[PDB]
Amino acid sequence: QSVSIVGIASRCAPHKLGADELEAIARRHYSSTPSLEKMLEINRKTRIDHRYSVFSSDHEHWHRPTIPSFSECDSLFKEYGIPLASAASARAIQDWGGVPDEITHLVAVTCTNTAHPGFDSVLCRKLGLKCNVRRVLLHGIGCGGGISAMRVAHELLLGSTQQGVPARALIVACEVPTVFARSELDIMDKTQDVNVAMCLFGDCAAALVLSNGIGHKASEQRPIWNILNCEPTQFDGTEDIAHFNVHDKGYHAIIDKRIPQLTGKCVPAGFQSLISSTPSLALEEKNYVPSNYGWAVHPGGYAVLVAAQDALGLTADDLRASYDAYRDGGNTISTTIIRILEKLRDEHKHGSQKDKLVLAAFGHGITLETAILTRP
Amino acid sequence: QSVSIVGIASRCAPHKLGADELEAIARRHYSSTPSLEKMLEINRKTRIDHRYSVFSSDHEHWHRPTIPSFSECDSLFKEYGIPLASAASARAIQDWGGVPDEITHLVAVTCTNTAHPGFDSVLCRKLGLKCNVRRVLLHGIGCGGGISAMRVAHELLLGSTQQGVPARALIVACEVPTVFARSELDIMDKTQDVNVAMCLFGDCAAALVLSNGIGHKASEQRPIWNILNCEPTQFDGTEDIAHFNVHDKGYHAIIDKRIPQLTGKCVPAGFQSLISSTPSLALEEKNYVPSNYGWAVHPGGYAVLVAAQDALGLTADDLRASYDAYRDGGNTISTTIIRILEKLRDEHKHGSNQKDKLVLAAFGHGITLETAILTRP
Repeated sequence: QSVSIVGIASRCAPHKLGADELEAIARRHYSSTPSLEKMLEINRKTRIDHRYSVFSSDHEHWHRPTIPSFSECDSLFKEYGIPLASAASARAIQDWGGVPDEITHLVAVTCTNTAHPGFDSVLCRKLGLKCNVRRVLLHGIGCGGGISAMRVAHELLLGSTQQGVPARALIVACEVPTVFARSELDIMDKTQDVNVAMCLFGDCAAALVLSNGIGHKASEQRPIWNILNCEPTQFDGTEDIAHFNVHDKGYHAIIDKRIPQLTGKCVPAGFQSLISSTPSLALEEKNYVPSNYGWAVHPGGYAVLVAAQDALGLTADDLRASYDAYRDGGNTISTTIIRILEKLRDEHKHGSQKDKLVLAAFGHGITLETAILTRP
Repeated sequence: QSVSIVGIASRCAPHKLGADELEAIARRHYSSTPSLEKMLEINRKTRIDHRYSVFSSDHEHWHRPTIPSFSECDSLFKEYGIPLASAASARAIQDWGGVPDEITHLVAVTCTNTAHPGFDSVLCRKLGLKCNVRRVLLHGIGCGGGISAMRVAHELLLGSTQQGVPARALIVACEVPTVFARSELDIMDKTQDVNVAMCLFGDCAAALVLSNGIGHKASEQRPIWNILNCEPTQFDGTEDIAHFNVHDKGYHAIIDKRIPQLTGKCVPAGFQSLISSTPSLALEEKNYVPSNYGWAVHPGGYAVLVAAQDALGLTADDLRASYDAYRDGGNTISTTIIRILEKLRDEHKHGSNQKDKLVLAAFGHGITLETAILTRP
C-alpha cells in the first residue's frame, strides 16, 4: 500500500510585479545609487516574465514613507497570506474530492511569517477541519520546504498504514515574501550591498492532499502519483551560503553568488543518494541515469535550473514545467515545487510523460530535499 | 511492536533568576510605577523557588542601557541556547547508549528563536549526525511543543516500522525566554500593562531518544516507556487566550487571566478523547477514570496545575513531579514536560512505585491541548 498524491492546487497573488513596477517602487523612495542601479539591471535579466504580489500598485505598502514594522509584517501576512492559503487549500481539497472532516493531518510550511499560534491554527478554523486534526508547522527550511512537507506527510501517513487506519494529509505552503520588500530595499540602500532577492521572489500559496489508501471512498480522486521515497542531504561546509536572518523590520535575505556552482556539484550526489536508499531501485544501474526520469527542480534562480540541467545531463525541455513556473510566478519559495507538480499534472491530463518523477529543491542548511514519485 | 522512549535528559541554564535577581534587574532600569510594583509583588507569589537564565547576574544583558535588537536576540540564542541544546541532546544520546550514526530522525522545537537554517541544522553538525538525518523543526505551538514533538516522532517512527527498517528519533526542545526579558520589561513600563510572563519563564533545553524497536542493539537501553497514543485537541473560541507576538525587539507574551479556568474545563475533555481514541483502552469504563493513571501536566503556572488537579479529581501528590519541576526551573515552555518525565524516571530507579499507565498533557497556542498516553513495558 502506497502513499499517493490525490489533490493539487496553487494560487499566486493577484498583482503583477514586473520590472517596471519594481523600478517605480524603488525610485519612488530612493535616489539613484550604484547598488540600486545594479539591482535594477539584474532585475531585467532574471528571465522572469511575471511575478506576483498580494499588494496592488496603489497599495500603501508601496507608498508609505516608513518601513513596515515586524508587527505590521505579521499582520500583513495574516491579512493577505492566510486567505491565499485557505483558497489554495480549499481548491486542493475540492480537487481531491473528499470532505474536510476526513483530513487527519495538516502539514504547513512558511518562511515568511513567525507567529504563535502559527498560521496552520487559523487555517483549521477557516477550512472547518476536525478539532483533533494533527498539525505540524515546519520552520527553518526555506525553498526546500515544499518537498520537506511531502517527506514528513509521507512518513506520517505510513505511520497510520502501520496502525491500519485511514489518513489524509493536507499539505499547505504559504509564502508572502513581498511583505519584506520595503525592508530589503532599505537595507540595500544603506549598505550598498546588492540584494538579488529583490528580483527573484513572489507571493503564492499551494496545497497537496495525500492519502495512505486505506478506507478509500468513491468521491475521492484516484492516485495521481505514488510517493515511493524521500531523501534529504545536508552538505558539509555550506552553512554560510544562504541565510534568511531575522532583524527588527522582519527577515533579511543573503543569496550567495556560488549557489549555482554548488547546485551542479550537489544535485547529482543527492540523486544517487536517493536511488541508493530506494530498495526497489538501488540494484539496477539504469535507475542511476537521471534522463531515465521525469524531473521537477526548484528554480532558486534561472542559473540554478541551468546548473542542475547541465549536471544531470538533461535538456531544458525535460525541465519545461520548472522553467515555466519560474518564468510565470518567480521564486515562490516552498510553494514553487507544488506549482510545478500542478503543471505536470495538467500536461498529462491533456496528453503527454515518464513513469518515474524526481523532485529536488535546495533549502537552508545547505540542505537538498528529494522525492521520487511514480505513475500509478 | 511499540515505539518507546529509550533516552531522557534535560539541562536548565546555570544562573539562578530568583525574585531578588528580577527585582534588581527591574529597579536598575525602571523607576517605580504601579505596573512594576504589581509585577514584583506577583513575582514573589508564583511559588517558583528557582528559575534559571543563561545570563549571569553580571552579564551585560542585564546591565546594557539599550533593549537588545531582534538580530541580537537571535545571536544570543545561537550563543547560549544551541550549546544548551547540544549538551542536553548529547546527554540523552548517552542515556540511550546508541551511536549518533544510528539516529534517523531529528524532531526539534522552540518558540524563542526564528532562523534560516533553524537551530536543528547547527545541532546536526555539533552532534555528528549522519548527512541524511531526517530533520523536523516545529513552530507555532509554544508550551505544547514538547508533547507535539513526541506526537510527530511517534508517528514518524511507526512509519519506519511500516517499512520494516530501524528508526531512532532524537527529540530536542530548546527555550531561552530570558533573551526577551529586557524587551518585555520595557513594554510593561511603556504600556503599564502588567506582564506576568516576567515572573514565570526560564531557560532550559531537554531531549528524548525514541525507538521503533527494530534492529535493537545490545548497547541500547531497554524501553523506559512505550508510547501508546497521542491526541491533540484545538478548542473553539480560544484565540485571544495566549499569543506570543512578534515585534521589532523579539516576541511579546500575552498571558490571559482566564487561562486556569479554561484548563479545568478542557483537560478532562481532552483526556476522554485520548482514551476513547485508544482502541485497546476505549471500551472499559475504568480506563476513563483519571486517578487510574500516572500524570504529568505542563505547569503553565501554579494556578494551571491546581485547576487540572482539581478537575481531574487528583491529589497534588499525583502531580508531585510537575510541581517539583515548576518550583525548581519554572515554566521552561516546551522542555518542561521532558524535565517532568526525567523526574518520573529518576524516582522509579530509586524504588518509587508508579502506575502502569502515564498521561502527559500540555496547553499550547491555539488554544491546543496536546496529550499522550505512555505505558510501563
